[PDB]
Amino acid sequence: PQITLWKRPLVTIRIGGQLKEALLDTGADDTVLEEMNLPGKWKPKMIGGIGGFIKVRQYDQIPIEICGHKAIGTVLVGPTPVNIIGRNLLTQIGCTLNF
Amino acid sequence: PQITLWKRPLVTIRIGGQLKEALLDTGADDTVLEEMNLPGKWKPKMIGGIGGFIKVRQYDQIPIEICGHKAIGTVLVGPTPVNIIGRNLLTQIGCTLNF
Ligand SMILES: CC(=O)N[C@@H](C)C(=O)N[C@@H](Cc1ccccc1)[C@H](O)CN(Cc1cccs1)S(=O)(=O)c1cc(F)c(F)cc1F
Repeated sequence: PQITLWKRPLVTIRIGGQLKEALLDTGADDTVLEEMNLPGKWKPKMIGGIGGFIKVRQYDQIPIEICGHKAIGTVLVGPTPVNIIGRNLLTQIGCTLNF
Repeated sequence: PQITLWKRPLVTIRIGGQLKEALLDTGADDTVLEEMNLPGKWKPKMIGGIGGFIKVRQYDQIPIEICGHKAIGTVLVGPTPVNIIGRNLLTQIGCTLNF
């Protein structure tokens, strides 16, 4: 689709079999989801935002369907204020900015 | 133009007399600029994201040019690590997400 920006670009995603709402976030390097359970191995990591740094759990090679488009990649889980889909997966689904 | 997301979507902006690089950020409701001593009235605000909150100064009806496209709106000035062009200005320059 073409998505305008008068409203937050929120979409439904499917991950670990569960539906969630997430924000398409071109200003995020990485995909960060609010606290949740995901299967398999993870590694501790840190990421920075506007307010400083947080600790996250890094899950690699995770399938997520974003607005009907398949991606498989890194998902960080931690204290983000909202679920965000970052550039690592936005690239996978062929998302660009246009004006 | 079309901007892919392999790298951060940094573009040149102009505000006041200054040229800066700024992120075209669909995850940002509002535009946040690195500390600069702009003229005119402002009001204090707190804005939050990953890591917590920072204190900013809200300036209204500030002209800004983004990739040669004229815009005018609210800018939040404070100790952000990156200049962020948020949806309040992205809509004005006709920016969409496409996939
Ligand atoms: C390094 C990185 O990619 N960090 C991501 C997770 C990130 O926090 N991205 C921010 C933009 C940013 C990038 C690098 C450094 C600092 C910030 C989001 O795209 C926009 N953010 C919003 C977020 C949504 C989900 C997590 S942070 S916000 O916190 O920066 C933000 C909050 C406001 F209240 C505001 F008015 C404007 C904003 F841009």
